[PDB]
Amino acid sequence: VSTAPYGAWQSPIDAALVASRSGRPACVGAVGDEVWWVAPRPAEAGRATLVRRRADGAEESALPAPWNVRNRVFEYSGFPWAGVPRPAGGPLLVFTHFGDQRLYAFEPDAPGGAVPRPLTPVSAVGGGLRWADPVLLPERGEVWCMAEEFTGEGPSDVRRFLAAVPLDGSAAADRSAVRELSDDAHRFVTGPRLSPDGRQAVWLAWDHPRMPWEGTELKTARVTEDGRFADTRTLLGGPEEAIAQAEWAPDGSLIVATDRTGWWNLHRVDPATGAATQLCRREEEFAGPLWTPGMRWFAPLANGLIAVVHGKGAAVLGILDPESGELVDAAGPWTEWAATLTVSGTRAVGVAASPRTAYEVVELDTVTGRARTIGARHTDPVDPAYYPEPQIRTFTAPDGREIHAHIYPPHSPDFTGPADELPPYVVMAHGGPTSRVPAVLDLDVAYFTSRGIGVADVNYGGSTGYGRAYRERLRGRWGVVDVEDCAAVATALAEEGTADRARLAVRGGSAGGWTAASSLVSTDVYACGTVLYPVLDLLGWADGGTHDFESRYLDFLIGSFEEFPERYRDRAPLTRADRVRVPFLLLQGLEDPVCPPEQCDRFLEAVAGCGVPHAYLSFEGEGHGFRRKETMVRALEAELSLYAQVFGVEVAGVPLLKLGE
Repeated sequence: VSTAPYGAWQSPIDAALVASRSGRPACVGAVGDEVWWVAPRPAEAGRATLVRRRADGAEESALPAPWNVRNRVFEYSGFPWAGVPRPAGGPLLVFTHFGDQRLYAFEPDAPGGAVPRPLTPVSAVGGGLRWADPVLLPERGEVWCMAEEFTGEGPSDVRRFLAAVPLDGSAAADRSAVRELSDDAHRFVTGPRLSPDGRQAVWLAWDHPRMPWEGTELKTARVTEDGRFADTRTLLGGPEEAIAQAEWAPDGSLIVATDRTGWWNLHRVDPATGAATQLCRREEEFAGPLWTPGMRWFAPLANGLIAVVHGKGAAVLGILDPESGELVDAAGPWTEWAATLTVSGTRAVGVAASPRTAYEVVELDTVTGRARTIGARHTDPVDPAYYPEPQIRTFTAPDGREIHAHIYPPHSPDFTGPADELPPYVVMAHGGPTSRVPAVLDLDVAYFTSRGIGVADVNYGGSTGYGRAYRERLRGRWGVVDVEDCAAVATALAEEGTADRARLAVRGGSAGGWTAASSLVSTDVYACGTVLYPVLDLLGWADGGTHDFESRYLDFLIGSFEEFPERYRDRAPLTRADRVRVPFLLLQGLEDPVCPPEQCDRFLEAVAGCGVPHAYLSFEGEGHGFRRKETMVRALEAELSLYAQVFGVEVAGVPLLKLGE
């Protein structure tokens, strides 16, 4: 061990490694005795593939490049695939290919191998046709899902509805061959979920200016013999009751996750009257913000038990016995489970991670209570001694409010810093803002901590996982609550003597980019900041400047334009861009439909000539969030260079970022 300036420590974790290990298994699902999920392939043009895990442990990608398993529904991508086992010929699968947004069918065990065949037609009107949250119904020769069909050129010139697509491919070039199960009365809808007897279907629906975590309605309809929906009606829910998920149990009962008690809790619902009964009342979340159709936090098992990812703050998979109310959680090293789940037999399969291991596909068996890794088994790319030791902390703000955060002090088995110095700290604001960041192994974090730079990840007011009230703290306060909560954690660390007050950076992407930019504009706490694909121009964003799903998100975040037009100008970072007095780095994807690059262009124009050192790096072929390995490498090394230059520390191995006023 040797002494070296904080930020200058030699680390075995390079940006290429971080990019290579980025992402996680997602949208897990059982298919007969197999388990499938979507996995990232950053080195393969940033595509996502389908991984097939066989009963004997065989685990391989089922689709070669350039097939890309992702869609643009809600511009965040709804559950992109479905599969069913068959007596012969192997399983039948369907997936949405990102390149053309079409739904494809394929049979992995067909002689010759997987050969995707298109099932849906395309459109040149606006954003065309998109599909997601499918359910395969081989008996009807169809796949049922929800669809987006643009009717104009505007971001909100789109209709959504539940559809039935023929599996024989007869609709591949015939829009009329697609059956509309529901009408388009609701702007936003999720895929259908059919009762065991196949006579009743449910789905979630909502409209502007509400986000689903504000409120949603659970729609229902009788499924006729010939596959049509009859007597559609609202079963339960409303503009202030957030129903995040609805599922049919194998016994025919209906279960939903609703936050009527102030927390998302599971309730059994009378399929006719809509009356709900609590199954496990707790001050813990059993669901989360529904950003895309198809998310699953709970899953009913054939034996009557219910698998549930739940918790206040960190969420973990557990098994609930709805008759006794007893809940038993998985053990093992995993401390955080993602919002994806599936069941098979007596087993529940999810995706989880720990501070020492990346997300893996984990199985929990109700018979033994045993949890084990069954996919994407984590191997350490470097000695785990180079990973930071997270400190889950709750800070107390001036008025006594609690602010939840994850602190990652600098950490290395080879270095320690100068006794007369303190480490710089990077304060991170997660995206959303209606979401939460978990405390698990993240090489993006370790990238900095292993070099001697601390990290503070703040789950500021408005974050999820802590009840509707905590989530609602941000309503009408965006630009204030998120900014002040993050700064409170920052100055607290400095005051406590664990972080260098003069070397604090703020960073974040999307909503987090707004928070970072807002922090540099409205406070003078930070020495510099890194802003990724942010919201900077509110007037522009509100004036057809973003995708449909978030086109009225500002109503929640800062108030309606009708009631508070002044905030749209007053709180926009763009408005006071000239108040930024420290260096910053702006990163942007040129194909971003959530935060158009115009946001950055206008901001850069507003700061020109102010004499503030800065840099801008945009990337062709990248949308909202970077997916290509080469992009991430350049973005991460650029961020580190900014910090190296501002914090006054020599950091080679990383190209010197050209900062210009």
